[PDB]
Amino acid sequence: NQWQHQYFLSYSELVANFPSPEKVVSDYIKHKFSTTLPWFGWADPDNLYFIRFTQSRSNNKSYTGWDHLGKYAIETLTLTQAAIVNIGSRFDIFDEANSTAGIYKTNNADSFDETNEAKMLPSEYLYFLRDCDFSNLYNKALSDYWAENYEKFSTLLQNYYISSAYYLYKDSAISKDEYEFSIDAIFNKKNKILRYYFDVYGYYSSDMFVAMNDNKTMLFIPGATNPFIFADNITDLRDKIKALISDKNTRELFSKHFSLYDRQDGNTYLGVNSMLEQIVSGVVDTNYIMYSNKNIRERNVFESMAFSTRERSFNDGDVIIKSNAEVQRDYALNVLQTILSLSPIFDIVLPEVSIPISLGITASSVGISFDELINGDTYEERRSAIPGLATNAVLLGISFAIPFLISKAEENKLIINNLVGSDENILNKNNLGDFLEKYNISESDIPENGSLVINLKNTNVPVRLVKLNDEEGEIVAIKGSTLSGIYYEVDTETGYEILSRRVFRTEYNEKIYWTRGGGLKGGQPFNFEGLDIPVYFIDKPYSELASSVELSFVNDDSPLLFPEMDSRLPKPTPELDIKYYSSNLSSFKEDTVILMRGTTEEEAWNIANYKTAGGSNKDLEENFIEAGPQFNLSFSEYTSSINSADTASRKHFLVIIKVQVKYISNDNVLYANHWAIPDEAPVEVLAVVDRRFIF
Repeated sequence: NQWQHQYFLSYSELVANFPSPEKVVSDYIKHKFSTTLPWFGWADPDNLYFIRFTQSRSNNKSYTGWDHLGKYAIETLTLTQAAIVNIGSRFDIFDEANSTAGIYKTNNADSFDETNEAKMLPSEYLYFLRDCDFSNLYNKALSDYWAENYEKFSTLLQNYYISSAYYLYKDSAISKDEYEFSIDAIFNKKNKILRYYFDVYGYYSSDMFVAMNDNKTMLFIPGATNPFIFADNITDLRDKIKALISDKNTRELFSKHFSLYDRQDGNTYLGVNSMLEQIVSGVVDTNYIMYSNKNIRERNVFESMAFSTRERSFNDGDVIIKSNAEVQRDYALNVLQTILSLSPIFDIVLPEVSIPISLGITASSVGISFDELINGDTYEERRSAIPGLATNAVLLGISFAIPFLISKAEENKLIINNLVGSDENILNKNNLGDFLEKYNISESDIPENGSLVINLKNTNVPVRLVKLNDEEGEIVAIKGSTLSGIYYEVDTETGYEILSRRVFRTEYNEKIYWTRGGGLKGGQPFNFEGLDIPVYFIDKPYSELASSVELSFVNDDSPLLFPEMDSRLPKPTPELDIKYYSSNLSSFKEDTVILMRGTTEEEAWNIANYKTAGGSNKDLEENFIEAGPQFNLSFSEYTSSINSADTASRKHFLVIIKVQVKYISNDNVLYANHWAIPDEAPVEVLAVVDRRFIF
């Protein structure tokens, strides 16, 4: 079979290539020690230790003028760790820190003095840290990672759904009605099924979703023992949920499916965790579950689950870099919570292959847990060996967990790349004849301007045969992606999507066209030209542009909004002006503000066509209150940040809007330059840019 093996390989390649904050900060410090500050180039920030003491003693021979005893040492961190935990907070005056702290070439020493000192003043290091923005650094890392692996993640998620459903049906854990419901619920061709984001009091889950019809209701929740939970209707589901999160441990595990921001309470409105405690307590009606019921506009639910998980990684990362004081040990793992939840429930089997359960990643009813990796005594040896953990909990995930999981993932991927291959596609110059003879088909059976479906003998996996219009009628086998108009060639023996080799489906004048080279401009479904948008164009990356500066090659990013925003585009309303117009709302209730947002293809089309913030047809309401949360009212969130806009629009679409202030709501203090707006609210769609870069 081995289809399993290709799945695990991709899963491993995802975790292996994920940005570890420790590694990113280390490299950046070496970059600035190589260029901006060459006199420190000798310094390895992962084997030099910033140490803070209570006891101080004069020394005419040291670099600080002081020596210290280890017995009286309060904190012990690597230069990388120190930069991550905003060590500058520990000192009101920098030049004073040299009296109580120092940089040393070891962590274990009775006496910390000139013989183990390092020729760097804490003050120098702190003044260096002030000039650095590690949050922006990790953001650029996450943007590059997603640019490279977004489709890998989406496709893997789709195949995880399929495989878990099939395995459960074979074990007799779900009905065929339930299996049919689950599979049909992806694209919803017959529209016989309703799909909603899973929300709680207007706080939306990153990876969960709900699909229900008058017949049955299902909730998909990744990483649980049973990914899909069925119920006769919405209310039996609500009661099942309340019973499951009746456990404090299980309740926190379920909350791990929400952004760190949404999980914490706000100034005026509450957060997720507290709301769930009150639900089990009974204060909450229990109808507050699925309270917003935001409709899912995209065709494949995994496209939506992917972008939300993507935006959550960005935000969880922003928090983890900014605020890490007095936090839980699992904090930093949230970026990977969703990805690691894709461990296959089916067995795999291979030699010396580390499996999440052998790595402290156990399965539960509401997702995955790390308690064995964090507090389990199995790894307490490794954990105790690492410094800084005793006083900064977050490091458990940064300095121990993330690198451990990534290293074991690399081991796995190297093993499997030896064992298994990636490409077994149709060349047409050979194997085409043998293949068709296997499947009793012929060119006449493959319709021109059409597609032909097959089930593979090995796995019984669907496959699409087509003739290419650009490559001289060459025949290829492909499969649907999570993206509209995008198919991937497949391994003829297993049916696994080959993400490198892609094909584009286009419709025009009742004629279908397939292309390997690039999409055809003017696709009938999502054709924006016909709409009234004033500014619509395809963004061109640095390779198309003739600047030919350093890294001229890059084809995933554009200078559209950075450093200088494009002239063809409207400038965004500054954040302070928006906070003013909202606080003194009486005067500017009807005044307008310009916002940016990174959205999908279908979201931007629904916005420009229906002229609503969230792509909704429904009439808004009467009285136009827009004063906080309201039953069965859904919101989409925009931004004033050029940075966040560029980051969220890369490899996707940008949407700019004019909106009246009477609708925007900003509930949370930390999430700056961002605003929530009802979906049914009206807007003036000013611009739309395609940053898919498909030449």
